[PDB]
Amino acid sequence: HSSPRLFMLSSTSSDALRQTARQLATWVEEHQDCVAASDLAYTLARGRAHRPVRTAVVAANLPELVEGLREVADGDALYDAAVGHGDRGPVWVFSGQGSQWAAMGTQLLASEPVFAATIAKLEPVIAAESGFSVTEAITAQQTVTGIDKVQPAVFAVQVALAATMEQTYGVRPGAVVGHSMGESAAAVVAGALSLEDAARVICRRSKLMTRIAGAGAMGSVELPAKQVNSELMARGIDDVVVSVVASPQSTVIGGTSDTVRDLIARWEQRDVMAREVAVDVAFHSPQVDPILDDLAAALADIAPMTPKVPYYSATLFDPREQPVCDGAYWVDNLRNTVQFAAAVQAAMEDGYRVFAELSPHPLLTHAVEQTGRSLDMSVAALAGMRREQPLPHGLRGLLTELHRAGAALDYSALYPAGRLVDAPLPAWG
Repeated sequence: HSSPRLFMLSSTSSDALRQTARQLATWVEEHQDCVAASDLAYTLARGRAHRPVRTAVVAANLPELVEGLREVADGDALYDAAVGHGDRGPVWVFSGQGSQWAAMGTQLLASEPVFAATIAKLEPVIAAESGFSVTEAITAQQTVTGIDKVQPAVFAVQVALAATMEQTYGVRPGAVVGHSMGESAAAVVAGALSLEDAARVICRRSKLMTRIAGAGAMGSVELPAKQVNSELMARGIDDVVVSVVASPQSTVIGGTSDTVRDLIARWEQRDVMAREVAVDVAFHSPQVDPILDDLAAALADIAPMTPKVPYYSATLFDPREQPVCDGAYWVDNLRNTVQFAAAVQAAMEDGYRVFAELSPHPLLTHAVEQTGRSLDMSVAALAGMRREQPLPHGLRGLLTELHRAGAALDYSALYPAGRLVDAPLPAWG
């Protein structure tokens, strides 16, 4: 009962939120000997209709909360308004490779039991399929390397993050969007594949890709894909193609190593933001053609299911179409262009405004923001975790940011029981 709690506080403006903080601090200070911290936290979260401008104060005791509330009330912070209306859940974004960092899973294995349980389920599957310990990989002092180790390790973090958010924090996703290998975690979370079949997909596909390691390169350019394709055709280039369409202004090309690096050098000379992407294989190009028949054969036993959650496909030519996640889908997922911008745009057109990337480090937050900006919409693109970020209280911070942003969530998961206290009710203004 003397453990730190999250006290939610909301209003219609930053000034009104400070007035509510001051009014609450005066009340808590006067009634601290009568009110239990658990009851007041329960009342603020489940007994109040959350207003547009939100915040939360963390405190282990009522005098600590009066300090935090008075700190808010005295300050001059600008509290951003929620972009969601609490009607739709968050859209989980599952990015590709490149998010991995050394001992990325250590703090979450200790602080989040559902993260540890999910990693325990995957441990024997990844061991049987890829021949390594995923727990050793995500807790080692050196970052996981080798496509056959990276993909199962990043997928394992992605799925353990989503299970923790739903099981511990009562956050059911409104929709899922995957990018490249991110689609295996998107399929588990959407109910299209079982945890095990999705692990099999990511294990098998990464083992086959080791055969073509070193063949080709990739590059990111801040130009729309129609423009990039026009330039490739104009220059007579057939060895480099558009591999990813990330945003209405961003494109990833892939193909032979020299031509990709030549194009990046040329774009930078025209003051166009261009960067080589660190890759062993040039995916979503003809470089992956040799291993596609073997992949189809490896995934012939994978059992797809009808998605239970809206699944915005970056593989299909219509993201609103619901995937049949069979072996053919995973072959197309590796070979076809990642139509990530089209998938994000479809979700935004359908009303989703809160996006959270469940990955070891954010790779597609800027892409999501760029699509929102193009549609003239106010969206939130959150990061589930960041490289070397302390997580002493697990994912409680991400829950707070989802709440502040206006994502629909089950408040009875974080505040399961308590008493409605006669705490002040600020006027409607």
